[PDB]
Amino acid sequence: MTEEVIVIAKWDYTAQQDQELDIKKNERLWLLDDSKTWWRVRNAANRTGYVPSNYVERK
Repeated sequence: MTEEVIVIAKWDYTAQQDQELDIKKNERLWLLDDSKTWWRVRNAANRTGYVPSNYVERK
């Protein structure tokens, strides 16, 4: 079973692909995998995708 990581974005980031999800400056995202350069995340909209949101801090 994969472990989920709870983090909060500090700056707005735009998805680099159509399968990824856009985030905001103060938007909380649900990470699924941070081992890869690209991180998989989930949103309150029930959508999930891989976004290398380097502009996010763990909390």
